[PDB]
Amino acid sequence: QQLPIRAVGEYVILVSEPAQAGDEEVTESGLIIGKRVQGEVPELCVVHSVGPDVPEGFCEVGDLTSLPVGQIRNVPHPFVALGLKQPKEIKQKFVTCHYKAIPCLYK
Amino acid sequence: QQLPIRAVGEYVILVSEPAQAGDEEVTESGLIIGKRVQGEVPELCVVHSVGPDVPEGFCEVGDLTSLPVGQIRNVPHPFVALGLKQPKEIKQKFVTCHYKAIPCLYK
Amino acid sequence: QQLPIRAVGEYVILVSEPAQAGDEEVTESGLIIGKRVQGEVPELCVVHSVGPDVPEGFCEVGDLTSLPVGQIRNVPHPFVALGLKQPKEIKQKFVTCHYKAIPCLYK
Amino acid sequence: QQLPIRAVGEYVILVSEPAQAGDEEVTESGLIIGKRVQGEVPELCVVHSVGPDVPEGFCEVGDLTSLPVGQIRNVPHPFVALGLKQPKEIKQKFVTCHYKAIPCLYK
Amino acid sequence: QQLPIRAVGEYVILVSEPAQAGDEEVTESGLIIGKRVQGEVPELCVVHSVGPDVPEGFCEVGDLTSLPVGQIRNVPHPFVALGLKQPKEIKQKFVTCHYKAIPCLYK
Amino acid sequence: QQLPIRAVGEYVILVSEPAQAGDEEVTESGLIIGKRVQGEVPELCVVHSVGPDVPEGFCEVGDLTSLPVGQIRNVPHPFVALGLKQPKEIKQKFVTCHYKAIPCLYK
Amino acid sequence: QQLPIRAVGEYVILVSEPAQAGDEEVTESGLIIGKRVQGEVPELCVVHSVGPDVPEGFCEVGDLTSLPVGQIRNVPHPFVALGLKQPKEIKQKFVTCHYKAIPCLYK
Ligand SMILES: [K+]
Ligand SMILES: [K+]
Ligand SMILES: [K+]
Ligand SMILES: [K+]
Ligand SMILES: [K+]
Ligand SMILES: [K+]
Ligand SMILES: [K+]
Ligand SMILES: [K+]
Ligand SMILES: [K+]
Ligand SMILES: [K+]
Ligand SMILES: [K+]
Repeated sequence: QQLPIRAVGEYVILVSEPAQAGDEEVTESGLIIGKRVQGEVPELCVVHSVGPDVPEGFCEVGDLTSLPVGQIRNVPHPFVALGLKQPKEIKQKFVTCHYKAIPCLYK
Repeated sequence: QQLPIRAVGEYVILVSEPAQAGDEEVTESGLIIGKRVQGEVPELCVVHSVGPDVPEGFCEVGDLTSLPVGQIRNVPHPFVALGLKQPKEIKQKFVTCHYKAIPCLYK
Repeated sequence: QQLPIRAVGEYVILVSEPAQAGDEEVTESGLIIGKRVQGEVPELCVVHSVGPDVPEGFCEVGDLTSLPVGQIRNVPHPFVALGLKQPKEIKQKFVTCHYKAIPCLYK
Repeated sequence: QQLPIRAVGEYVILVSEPAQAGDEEVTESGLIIGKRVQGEVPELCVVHSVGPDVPEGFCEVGDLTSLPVGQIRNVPHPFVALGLKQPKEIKQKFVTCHYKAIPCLYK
Repeated sequence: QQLPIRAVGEYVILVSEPAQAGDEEVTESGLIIGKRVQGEVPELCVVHSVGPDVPEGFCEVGDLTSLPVGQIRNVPHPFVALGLKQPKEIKQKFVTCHYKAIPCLYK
Repeated sequence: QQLPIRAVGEYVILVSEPAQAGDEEVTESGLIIGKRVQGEVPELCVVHSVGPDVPEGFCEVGDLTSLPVGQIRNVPHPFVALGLKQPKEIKQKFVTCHYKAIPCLYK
Repeated sequence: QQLPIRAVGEYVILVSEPAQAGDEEVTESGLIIGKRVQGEVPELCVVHSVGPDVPEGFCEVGDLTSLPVGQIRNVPHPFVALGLKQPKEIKQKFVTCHYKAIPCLYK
């Protein structure tokens, strides 16, 4: 899992899971969805890196958790950052958030 | 009573109670309910897990409490998270909130 | 006076008084009252339980005080919470608020 | 002057003075006055009780001061609170505010 | 300069200067001036009293400074406060502000 | 360079530079510029005085820096303040800001 | 890689990378882009200078990172600042941000 990307300070870098609840487009088509609603949607992620300032024993790499879309921020894939590839050809999605935004671990 | 899901930091994971306020829908039908009102509605829940940073002796697993819908956030059922179940066939509702949002225990 | 409900942390649980100044029904009928105004209305209450984190010697059970409606939050009666009574058949009204919202005691 | 009402925490209970800005009613009748303006009007008050958490030597009972209407909150007269008298037949007006809202003393 | 009015806590009481920026009335008449603009106008004042909680050596009585109208608050003249004169016959204007709002001294 | 004006507390007094990037008025005439945009524009300034509470070794008088217009506040020239000159005959523009608003020095 | 510009306090000065997200001009022409969206766009940068108050071992000069456009602020190029060149003939873009806004390093 280790690529050239590390979390600093009190941040934590996670990697989004391939499957998320969105495979239930049960909602009527052509509806306008507000930003609050979109921000509440949970995102299943796996801890990839923990900032050196996150309190010791907070979580561990490999741990699975859930964060609302609105609490996390997308981080450019290290290859795109290191100018090797194009965003489109990257499947893995890295996101970040402050450790205090993490409420649980499916551990 | 426990499942593979634990609270971290200062968070607390509760499990919502079967019966709640919703029963009295004897209100006039077709009225638009604001978000503040909806956020006010209390939710009866039972403590399932207490984050390691919640001050010692704050509460105990099994304790029943009440939180406004607006103070808690829904957490994906560990089963759905661990990819075995579809949220639809899940009855137990897990929610989370910061410990400072808990004002009382029905003990 | 003590029912099976206790305040936790820095919260305080009070019990509203039977009579409130809501006897001044001398307001012109059919007027729309704003939320700020409604939130300003005082509520006479009696301390029923003090959270363990409220500084020692802050107040005592039985003490009468006044809080603006907007500063307190209604708490489900322990009977309703413990699924023994129906809300409608409950007279006592329990409310909660952070101790820092309490400015005085009528003692 | 001292009735059964005491200030707690960092609050201070004052008693409004009989004469206030309410005399200069030279302002054009029929004008709608905003809430900011109304909140700016000073209110002359006398310290009646100082919360035990207000820093020692901050002020003394009997001290006269001035607070903007928007910084203070009306407190029910102890007799109305103690259900001994009615609001209409009460002359003394008690108000409260946090000690940090007090900028001066007319001493 | 010293009348019966003292600053408490971290506040500072100043006395506004006779001539201010306003003299430059060369702008177009009948223009509606916003509140942000008005709040930015500087006010030349002289320190009259320093609260006991303002850090030692912050400033001295007699010191001249400048504060934006929006940062200071008018304080009733002690003669009006002590009920001897109607504000109209008062020329000295006292104002207050927190010490952290003071950026400089003209000395 | 030292005029009779000193910074107090955590403030810093700077003097604006004669030239700023406003020597690029190629912008289409008659356009309405928002406040956010205007507040963004950098201002080149030279440190004239450092408040006694600004941490030691933060910066030095004479140091050149850049601050967004929206982060600084204009300060009346000591000559206008000391009633020695009308504003119009003053070229030097003194400004102030909190030290935490300063991100760099061109030294 | 160092010119005459240094970061002070808790700030960090970075230098933007030549290639950025702007390469995918696939966005339908003539669409108005909101400010939130624009502020979210990541900007790849290289640490050029770390303020003396940024905690030791936070990052190192030369380190590559990613920051949302809305978190960073453009800093005038030292030569424009030192009145040695024109902004138009300057290629290198310097930006600044508080260290707490940095979530990762591509190390
Ligand atoms: K849509
Ligand atoms: K909305
Ligand atoms: K509805
Ligand atoms: K009504
Ligand atoms: K009116
Ligand atoms: K006007
Ligand atoms: K406006
Ligand atoms: K214009
Ligand atoms: K706008
Ligand atoms: K556009
Ligand atoms: K919008």
